[PDB]
Amino acid sequence: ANPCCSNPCQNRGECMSTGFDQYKCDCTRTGFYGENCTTPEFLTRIKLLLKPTPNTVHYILTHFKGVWNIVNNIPFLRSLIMKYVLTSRSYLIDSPPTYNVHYGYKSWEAFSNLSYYTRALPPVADDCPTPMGVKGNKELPDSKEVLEKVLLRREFIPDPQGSNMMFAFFAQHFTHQFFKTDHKRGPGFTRGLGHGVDLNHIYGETLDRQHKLRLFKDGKLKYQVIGGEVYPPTVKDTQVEMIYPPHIPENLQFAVGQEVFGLVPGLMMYATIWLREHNRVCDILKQEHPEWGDEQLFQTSRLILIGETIKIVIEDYVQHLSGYHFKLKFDPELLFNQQFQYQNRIASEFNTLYHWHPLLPDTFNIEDQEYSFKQFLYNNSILLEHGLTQFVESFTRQIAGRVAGGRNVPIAVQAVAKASIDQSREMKYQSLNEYRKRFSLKPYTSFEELTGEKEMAAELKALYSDIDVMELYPALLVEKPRPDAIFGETMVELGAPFSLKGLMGNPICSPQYWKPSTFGGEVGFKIINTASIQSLICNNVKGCPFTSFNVQ
Amino acid sequence: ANPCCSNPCQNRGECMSTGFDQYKCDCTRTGFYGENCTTPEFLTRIKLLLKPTPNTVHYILTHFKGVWNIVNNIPFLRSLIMKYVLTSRSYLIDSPPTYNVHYGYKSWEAFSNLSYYTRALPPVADDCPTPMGVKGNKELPDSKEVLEKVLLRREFIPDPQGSNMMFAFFAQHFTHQFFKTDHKRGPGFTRGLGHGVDLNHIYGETLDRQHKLRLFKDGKLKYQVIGGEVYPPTVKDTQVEMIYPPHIPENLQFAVGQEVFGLVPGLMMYATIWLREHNRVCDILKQEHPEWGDEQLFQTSRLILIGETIKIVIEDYVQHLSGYHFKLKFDPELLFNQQFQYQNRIASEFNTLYHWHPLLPDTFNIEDQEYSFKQFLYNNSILLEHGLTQFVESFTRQIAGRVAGGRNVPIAVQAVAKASIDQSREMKYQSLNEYRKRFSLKPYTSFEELTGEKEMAAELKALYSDIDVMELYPALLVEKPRPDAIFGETMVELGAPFSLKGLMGNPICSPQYWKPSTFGGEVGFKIINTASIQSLICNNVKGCPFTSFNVQ
Ligand code: HEM
Ligand code: HEM
Ligand SMILES: *[C@@H]1O[C@H](CO)[C@@H](O[C@@H]2O[C@H](CO)[C@@H](O)[C@H](O)[C@H]2NC(C)=O)[C@H](O)[C@H]1NC(C)=O
Ligand SMILES: *[C@@H]1O[C@H](CO)[C@@H](O[C@@H]2O[C@H](CO)[C@@H](O)[C@H](O)[C@H]2NC(C)=O)[C@H](O)[C@H]1NC(C)=O
Ligand SMILES: Cc1cnc(NC(=O)C2=C(O)c3ccccc3S(=O)(=O)N2C)s1
Ligand SMILES: Cc1cnc(NC(=O)C2=C(O)c3ccccc3S(=O)(=O)N2C)s1
Ligand SMILES: CCCCCCCCO[C@@H]1O[C@H](CO)[C@@H](O)[C@H](O)[C@H]1O
Ligand SMILES: *[C@@H]1O[C@H](CO)[C@@H](O)[C@H](O)[C@H]1NC(C)=O
Ligand SMILES: *[C@@H]1O[C@H](CO)[C@@H](O)[C@H](O)[C@H]1NC(C)=O
Ligand SMILES: *[C@@H]1O[C@H](CO)[C@@H](O)[C@H](O)[C@H]1NC(C)=O
Ligand SMILES: *[C@@H]1O[C@H](CO)[C@@H](O)[C@H](O)[C@H]1NC(C)=O
Repeated sequence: ANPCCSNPCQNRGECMSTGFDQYKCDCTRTGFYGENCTTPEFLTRIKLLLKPTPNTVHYILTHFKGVWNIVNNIPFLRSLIMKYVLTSRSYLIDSPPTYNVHYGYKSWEAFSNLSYYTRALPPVADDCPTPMGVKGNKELPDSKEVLEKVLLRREFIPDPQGSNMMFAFFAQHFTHQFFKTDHKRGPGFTRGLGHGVDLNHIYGETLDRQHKLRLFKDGKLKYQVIGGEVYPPTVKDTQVEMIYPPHIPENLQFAVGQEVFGLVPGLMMYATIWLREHNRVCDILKQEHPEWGDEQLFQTSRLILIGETIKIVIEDYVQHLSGYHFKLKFDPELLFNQQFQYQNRIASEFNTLYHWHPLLPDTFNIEDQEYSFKQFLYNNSILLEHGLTQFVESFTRQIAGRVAGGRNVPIAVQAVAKASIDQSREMKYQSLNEYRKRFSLKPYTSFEELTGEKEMAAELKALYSDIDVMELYPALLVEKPRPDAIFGETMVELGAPFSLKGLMGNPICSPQYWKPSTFGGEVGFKIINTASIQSLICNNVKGCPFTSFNVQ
Repeated sequence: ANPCCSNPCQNRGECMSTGFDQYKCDCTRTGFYGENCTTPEFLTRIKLLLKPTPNTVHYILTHFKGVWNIVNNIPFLRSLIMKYVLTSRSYLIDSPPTYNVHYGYKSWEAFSNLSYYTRALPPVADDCPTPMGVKGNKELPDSKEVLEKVLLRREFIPDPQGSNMMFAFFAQHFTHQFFKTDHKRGPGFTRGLGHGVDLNHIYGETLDRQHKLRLFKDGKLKYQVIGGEVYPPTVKDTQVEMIYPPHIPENLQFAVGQEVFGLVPGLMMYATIWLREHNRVCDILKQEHPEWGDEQLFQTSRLILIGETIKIVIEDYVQHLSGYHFKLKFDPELLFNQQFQYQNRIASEFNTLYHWHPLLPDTFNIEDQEYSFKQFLYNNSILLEHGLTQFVESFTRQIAGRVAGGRNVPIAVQAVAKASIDQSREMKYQSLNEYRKRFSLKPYTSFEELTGEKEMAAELKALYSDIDVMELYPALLVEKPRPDAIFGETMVELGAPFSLKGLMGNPICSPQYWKPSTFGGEVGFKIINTASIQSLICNNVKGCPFTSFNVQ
């Protein structure tokens, strides 16, 4: 019924109904005009001939390594390239945010209600003839059928970029501070009201939780010493709610910021490392400021760890997955003379694309042992048995799975991969091609072009009929990877701008925050600016074991 | 004890303790260096020798009528000048925000907790020897004494600028959407989580309250007809909580967005006008979009009214209190190529300086009647008796009281003016001169330079002894006003930046919002852009009576 169901507005034009069977396209500031904002202005014609494709740019960043090695060693040259890539990755995100699962038009409710994930593309209206709007059939192909045919893992396909379990678990741990779906409400709702990197997965979402986690001495978090090693406190000791199955003994119910971090020992490992990191910084700050109270030590350390997190995420985590020869740089100063909004809102699509479950192995290898999922899940005994050092050493050695390329979702979490598909439909996601146009990519003209092969393509062809009906979530997982890369084109081009706004949009990056006195002075500022995944592990894990996000 | 108690760091440098009896100034990006950030850098002396004083600028804006009349009728020039005021007023407010009542240093608690008012200056530390830091006596002079001797009104002092009661009530009605102190928590806490122009004073702070106030047909608000006139609904009809003395009959308990608006017929006047305006826009929108449902009609109307509000606030309200001959202009497009943060946090000091109770007359004059405060307060019968048209005609004629210049606070609200003193101290506000310095104003060298006279001046001298202990709030009401103006220098120079952030920081002013489709097309857009206090009253008040913020 709705005349905007076909999404006729192109180039980010906005559709608005003007009657029961007529629409209008607001082409304001798009660089295009006409009934569907398709005919381009003069200056835009120039842009479209001067800008290279993402793949073109990806090739350059992944080749000419000898050249990039020269760039990386000339500070001013490195800063200027980083400056460019920063601002080029910026025009794509609505900030302040716009739509959400309940609002396909901008509303104050959509802007003001922090309980919703935001939305890169508005939902397909409820009164549309087909799930993707007008194209395709009345009902979408069976999620089970999609899942079993092109997503499930036959045999393990290792990531060619060599991502390890330190990478996979860091990904899960890091992202789960802002991907926290409130299932009571629905899939388009979040419990992470910070909408970014606030480290609530360490400190708790609410004040009441943070206080129960706090020692209230020297600014530290409560902790216990098992054997001679520092571990999170228990639920029994702190009364902070954690999600554990009932058969788990009270002495193994470790209590941390995020309620769900008992699920995986790989999560608990990072929670443990970061807990030690917080208290280590507390000692450093106390030594610098013997006049400080508990509250200021706690607050300042938190700001520093927020800083370390952003640093490590950009210069180690994203550095690895990007595969770029260019050496990325965390430096808020690069934005101080640029137009940029120091705020962020977590997009539902960011959450959806970040379901990187194929990363997981069939078994978890920690020294001698090979644990299955059922042995691993909710088992913190394993962390105690092997200790932090063995965990880091083992995780650094174990290869993770490829995400794109299709058929790599471990069977153990098949219900999750299915849920991602159904909840995407439930939230009325537009099609894959709709999202590609929205992030300035050319739409796939066939299923074979998407996969880069033939068997999965034909398998999808018979399910979806039309390529413009292909769904976003299954696509990125089945998408033809870049050469020897973990991710395909759509994954990177969607995830990058979302991620940037997450890290860079943090208030500590704003000019009035990014100064030494914010962070207790020069030594605290130095902690943020010299942080790395290796230093994080080296300062808090006994023996200073080597680590990286890739297999050596 | 705290070595930063004396506020040693100048030019917006940040003080930090480096021990028990030592400190350090963070001069980052201040344009100054040295121990106390006082010796200017080279480029800084230029700026200092090239910028005029606020008084110099105010002079030029309030004189040369003839020249401004030419500028006003050259859209190019007018727009160019507006852009320049817009930016010259936007380097003063910390955005994202920083300090609050509980945090004299930056912390994640102060940033993320939306229940606090933010603070333009950090609070004086608790362990400081004196309320102002180190200057003055152990205890501040009796607030009752300061109240009586320099604040309370002897006889009514009219505003030379000719501000009327339409202005006074508009100031009270408008600002009370973002000045909503949660007295359960303390004076440093707000109930206005939107922290700006969200029109919650019409639609309610929460969803539950909003839905109770809605008619759920044609996007409209609930209302009743008394006589032949449209009034807000009642408490029995909507079940929304209102504040009313127990003797108020049920049929007079009017339910509006702000729970306190039933205490003043003046407030109830604007609540009624704005309620009518919303429903009016619903009629227009439904006509344009017969295919739209109740929800979209309501949300779009709300966005349009927010826009109308900002438009009227800038070009009528602020236009009048400014006294500028230059025609101010509401145009978000003027910021699009500038650096500007589309966000806002309501400062405690903005709240304090906006206590304009001297505006209130001794009696409220509606036609033949002259009501006292007792007769006026919580008396909605007065509104029903006379009607809206007469309210408008009368309040347009009645002069408001001068705010600066001392001794003009009506006795009926002496407890209010005193509370502003007590609560300022309770919130550990820094001194007047500190705030002047903070906002690039030269410190007053004597109590007589502050007041411009001698009797109040000496009166304050015997109370505060040193002018560097003069408190912010009483100073604003006792300050030497600009020539025949309602306000003094300090009032305007603190008020402007805060007010700007509040208005222009609204999300509807962001590039992605400021377009026709956001407001239902060119027609809804046109309602914002042609809005005025006169058209607001003309469209919604029977007989379309003349109105302005100035006595004719
Ligand atoms: C042993 C390892 C893992 C297990 C058992 C697991 C299992 C699950 C389950 C059951 C859910 C749905 C829970 C719910 O919605 O309440 C989920 C969601 C999710 N998973 Fe995993 N997962 C694992 C590893 C990972 C990894 C390595 C990533 C890397 C990015 C990841 C990304 C996500 C994301 C982004 C969500 C959505 C979370 C939300 O919105 O609340 N997971 N996972
Ligand atoms: C008949 C007229 C008025 C009366 C009886 C009145 C009375 C009061 C009272 C009793 C309070 C304290 C409320 C509380 O502590 O809970 C207050 C606060 C305040 N007043 Fe007024 N006032 C009037 C007019 C005005 C006007 C014309 C302005 C112009 C700006 C104004 C500005 C304010 C502000 C900004 C607050 C702080 C509000 C908050 O934080 O909740 N008032 N007034
Ligand atoms: C915003 O800050 C306020 C002030 O601390 C927080 O309020 C307190 O909450 C704790 C329990 O969590 C109570 O014990 C205190 O009495 C509260 N303070 C009061 C009543 O002034 C509030 O929790 C913060 N808001 C959020 C959302 O964290
Ligand atoms: C954000 O929007 C959600 C969705 O409407 C609101 O949740 C509804 O709130 C009402 C109360 O007014 C409840 O009756 C419903 O059960 C809620 N629905 C869902 C799906 O949760 C929520 O109240 C809004 N948040 C704010 C702060 O206004
Ligand atoms: C699946 C993902 C693909 N890409 C990701 N993120 C980036 O590509 C990305 C960042 O996250 C980012 C962070 C800080 C500054 C700049 C960048 S980036 O240029 O957007 N880029 C590498 S996540
Ligand atoms: C007591 C007050 C004194 N001044 C006030 N506000 C202004 O002076 C002011 C605005 O509020 C504002 C609004 C929108 C755009 C620009 C301006 S302003 O230049 O900061 N100015 C007149 S409030
Ligand atoms: C209007 C109510 C006046 C408050 C009563 C206390 C007055 C004490 O104050 C005195 O009042 C006189 C009156 O103008 C002034 O001449 C004095 O300077 C002042 O000190
Ligand atoms: C605009 O889109 C409609 C609907 O998809 C299509 O039928 C029409 O041909 C397009 N018109 C123009 C001028 O591009
Ligand atoms: C949990 O892990 C421990 C590791 O010591 C293992 O012995 C045990 O079998 C596991 N429990 C389950 C239920 O798999
Ligand atoms: C800096 O300020 C302190 C505190 O007011 C003062 O004692 C000191 O003399 C100042 N130092 C300089 C170099 O101005
Ligand atoms: C209420 O207002 C009426 C006029 O409508 C007035 O006569 C009466 O005195 C007022 N009530 C009080 C308690 O002052």
